[PDB]
This record gives sequence, C-alpha cells and structure tokens, in this order.
Amino acid sequence: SLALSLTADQMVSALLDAEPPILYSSMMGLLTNLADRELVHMINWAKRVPGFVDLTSHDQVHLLECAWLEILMIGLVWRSMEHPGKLLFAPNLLLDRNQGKCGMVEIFDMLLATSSRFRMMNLQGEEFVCLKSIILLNSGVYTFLSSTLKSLEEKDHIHRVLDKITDTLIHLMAKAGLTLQQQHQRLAQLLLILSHIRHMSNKGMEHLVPSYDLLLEMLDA
Amino acid sequence: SLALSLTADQMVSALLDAEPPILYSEYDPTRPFSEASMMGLLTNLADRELVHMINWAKRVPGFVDLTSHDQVHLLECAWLEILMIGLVWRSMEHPGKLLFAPNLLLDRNQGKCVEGMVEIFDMLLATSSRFRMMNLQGEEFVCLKSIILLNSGVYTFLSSTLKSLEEKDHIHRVLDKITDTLIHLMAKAGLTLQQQHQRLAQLLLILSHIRHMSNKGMEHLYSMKCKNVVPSYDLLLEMLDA
Repeated sequence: SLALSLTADQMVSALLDAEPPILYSSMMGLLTNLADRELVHMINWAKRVPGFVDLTSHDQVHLLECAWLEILMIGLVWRSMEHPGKLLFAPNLLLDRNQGKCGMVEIFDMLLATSSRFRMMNLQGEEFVCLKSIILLNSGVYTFLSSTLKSLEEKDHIHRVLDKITDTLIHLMAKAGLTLQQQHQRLAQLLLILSHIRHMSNKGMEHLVPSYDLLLEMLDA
Repeated sequence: SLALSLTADQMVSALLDAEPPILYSEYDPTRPFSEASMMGLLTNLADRELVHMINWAKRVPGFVDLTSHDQVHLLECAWLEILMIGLVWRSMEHPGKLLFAPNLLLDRNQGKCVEGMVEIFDMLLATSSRFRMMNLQGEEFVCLKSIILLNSGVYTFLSSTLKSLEEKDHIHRVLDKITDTLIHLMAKAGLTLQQQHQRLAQLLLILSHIRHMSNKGMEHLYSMKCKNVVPSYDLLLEMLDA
C-alpha cells in the first residue's frame, strides 16, 4: 500500500490537499441544507485520505456511516476556533450561545468547549487534518460485523494507517520543537478529545441521517 | 496535592492497590432468565459495584484534590464507561463471552434475552477481542480506567471562574502524568519509541469506542424505562462524603 510508505510530511501534504472548501449558508433548514452540501464534499475528501480507497466499498461506507457527524462537528469546531463564544457554521452564519436557544443549547455548549480546548492547545491545521482522518478510520473500525479473513485484513490495514497518522502527529510535534515527553503528552491530549467528539455526535444523533445505501451510491458515483 | 509528585512506578503501584474487588451476581438460581430478571441481576450488580467504584475513585491520585462537585461531575460522566471497561477486562480470557461476574458468564445468544441488548453485547465482545489482540496488560488497564474517570467529564465543566480553570488544569496535569506512566510501562517492556507512541494511540482510540458503548447503553437503560437506575448526583455525593 502506497499509504504505508508515506513520510510524515507527505501524509500532511496529501491531507492538506484533500481538504474540502468552506461552504456558505429557519435555523434547522439552513443547517440541514449546509450539511447536505458538505456531505458530497466529505465523500470526495474521504476517497483522498491515504489508505481509504484500499478498503472494500462496504467498509468505506461503514466507516463513513459511523463518522459523518463527528467529521462535520470537528470541521465546525476548527472553523470556530478564532471566534470565542461563537460557532462559525459558515462565514455568513456565525452564531453565539444564545442563538442555540430553539436541547440544541446542550450540544452548542459542548461544541464551544471543544473549540475552547483546541484554542488553549494552539491546535495547528496540520494536526487538525490528521485528527479528522483518524475519526474517519477509527470511529467504525470496532463495529465491523464480519469475521472473514477479508474483514480481519481490512481492520489490520486500518490500524496500520492509523499508526502512520500517529507517526505523522509525533513528527509534526518534534519539528515544532517539543521534547519527547511533550510529544507523547500532546498526542494523548489530542486523541482524548476524540472521545468528547464521539459523545457530541451520539447526543447530536439522538436529537436528530444518510443511509448505508445512500452513502454506497454516493461512493460508487 | 502530592499526585503530581509521583513517579511512574508509584502511580502504577497506587492504581494497582486501588483496584476494586470482583463482585458476584445474586446467588439467585432462577434460570433461564426473563428480560426483567436478567436486567434485575445486572442492575443489582451495577448498584453494588458503584459503591466500590467511588472508593476506587478516591484513591486515583489527583481525584480528591478536586472539589466534591467536580468529583461527582466526573463520576456522573464516567460511571458506565468504567463499569464497561471492567467488564471487558474480566472477559478478555473468555472469547465470545462476557464475565459480568464469576457466577454470571454469558455468551452472545444470552444477550438476545433482552431486546436491544445483543447490539451492545457485540460491541463489548469486540472490545474484549481488541484488548486480547493487543495483549493488554493489567498495569495498562488501570491507567486507561483512570484516564476515563478524569477525561470523560473534563470538557463539560461550565467553568466561569479562575477556580474552574485551576481544576481543569489540575486534571490535565494528572492526565499528562498517566500518559507518562503508560509510556514508561511500554519503554520498560522493551518497545521502541515508535512502538510506544503507536501503542499509546491505539489504547486511547479504544476509549472513543467505550464512550460510544456507554452512550448506547444509556439509551437502552432509558428505552426500557430504567430512568431512575442511573446514579443521581445526590447518591454519588453521599457515597463520596462517606
């Protein structure tokens, strides 16, 4: 696999080049329309994450099904980082906590706390794209229902690519001048935030969705 | 605080010494189970485990330095993840089965007894299988369990004040200490720097799946109107105070 042969710098370059554009905008009507448009770009992005297209179509879809809302959320948090107290859904749709008032406010608050954490950590764009790719590969990897040799090979492949992204994160940190200790600490801090992003996605899903079949068709096209 | 002064070896020792006991399910013969009776047994067991979890939490270095309020917030967010990771750990050497207790070892098909239970069973079994495939060690397990306790609720402190920022900072420092501890255990076991960082990542990424399982488990516990079976703020506070 070409993905497992990438250096840290090539992995970053490939991920930065794959980044979808920032899109423009009844509040739920506007968010829904925006999310719908974002989804098409997310599929194209996923196909460019090194390692992803090596998987069967079925496994690609499973991964997108599990990760789609976390991916939208982490993008939102990233866009909102420089706007304390506000969520930048789009450049023309910047909302503060009070506008979250319609259990919308609960999720708003969680998103704001994530943005605040990213800001306090001085999260870099290179780190962001790594984390977003981790979400895509990791979120669905533990819920593959299959026990065929193929499924075992797919899971192993995902874990190898995830290891590559870990190596990439550590490289970016060493280059930035962090000590070995600081490198491991920051890697941990970044990965632990992913647990909170999962939580937010689960709560978001309760409040609320692309089907397996819809995602498969979008991937095939 | 003397938690931030511990070496990696003292952190491990303190965590190993804090481990709660393995409890038995009600000696309660009646088999096979109904949906109601299985949930009755799991609920009773979980209730009894909760008291020991609070005693355990109080012995996680750094935890008692936090206000009582923050301690409860953390336990509120983490309790089901902690029960689950314990279950997964106990089940590691029993492929295809969940060891709820030494006298309550269930296979996938017994999950079907409770509607919606089988999906979560399958998730738990997959986690046990991943731990087995990674050859997860006891010292690593206790570190991961303490991370869950300190991490799960840390991002949902409403934090207006300098005090809240000091509490969060303290938690993040203790979490950094547990990370250092995990890496130390790995270096001692002979892993290269690269292998150390990779394994740390692999372990922390499983925590996202444990969160997911907790969230799904919480839904199911509501969905079968067990609403007042999640421990209340007040219950957790009283258990902490005692």
